[PDB]
Order: sequence, then C-alpha cells, then structure tokens
Amino acid sequence: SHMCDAFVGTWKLVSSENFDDYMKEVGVGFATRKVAGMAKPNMIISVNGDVITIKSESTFKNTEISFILGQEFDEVTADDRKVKSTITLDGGVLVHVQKWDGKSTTIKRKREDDKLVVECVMKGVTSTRVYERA
Ligand SMILES: CC(C)(C)c1cc(C(C)(C)C)c(O)c([C@@](O)(C(=O)O)C(F)(F)F)c1
Repeated sequence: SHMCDAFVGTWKLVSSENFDDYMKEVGVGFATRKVAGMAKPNMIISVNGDVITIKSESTFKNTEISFILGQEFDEVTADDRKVKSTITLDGGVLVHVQKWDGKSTTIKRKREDDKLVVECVMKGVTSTRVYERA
C-alpha cells in the first residue's frame, strides 16, 4: 500500500528530447515516428489495491496497461509491438522492461521535484520526456 502515491494523478507532457532517435532504435517506422513524435500525451496513473493502471491519451493513440509489480504481462504498444512487460519499483523508480523478438527496452518513471520524468532507453539511445501535473 501507498507504494506509488507520488505517481498517482494526471500528467501532461511538457518537453521531449531524443524521442525520434529512441523510436528509430526501437524499430518504429517513419510514419508512426512522425505522428507519435507530434503527440502531446497525458499520462494518467492510478492505483487500486495491488493493481496499478497507466493510461496514455493523445491524438495518436489512447492506451492503457494494468499490472501488479513484478508480475509479467503481455502488452501491445502504441507502435503495435507485441511485447512481454514487467514493471517493478526500484528505489522509488518505476522500471518497465519490454521484451520482444530478442530485443529489450526499458522505460523508467520517476518523480523529480514537481515533475514526472520518463527515461526511455534502447541500447545506447536515451530519450527524456518530462511531464507536469495537468
Ligand atoms: C504517447 C506516445 C504514443 C507518443 C508514446 C509512444 C511510445 C512508443 C511509440 C511505443 C515508443 C512511447 O514509448 C511513449 C512513452 O514512452 C513516452 O511519453 O515516453 C510513454 F509510454 F511513457 F508514454 C509514448
């Protein structure tokens, strides 16, 4: 209980760096990269018991995942990858690993001051996405 209290809420993207390059490294195709890179998503995080729900809403796609920390699940990503995901809490950071086709990417979400900072890593390429409360 109260594991993720500081994450809960509705968040809006305010800045992005290197997202196109992250998407290229993941394998996202040109048209999706252009449209997704234009998106200004909200991220809506809630908790009910042990179940965490993360919704992403934008003009490109509306997605939702629900999960229990440490318990793998199957996810279809906004770029239509079918991945096996596990999300854990590591020293206060939500760490989301996605595995598919022998590849792996990690998305970290952390609270820093009044922001929720999202760091996406695919091999050597990192993208930093900053969200603020809506
Ligand atoms: C909202 C949207 C559709 C542009 C989006 C698309 C992707 C891809 C395409 C699967 C790489 C993605 O990874 C993320 C995200 O990582 C971010 O904001 O960085 C997440 F998940 F935190 F919302 C957002």
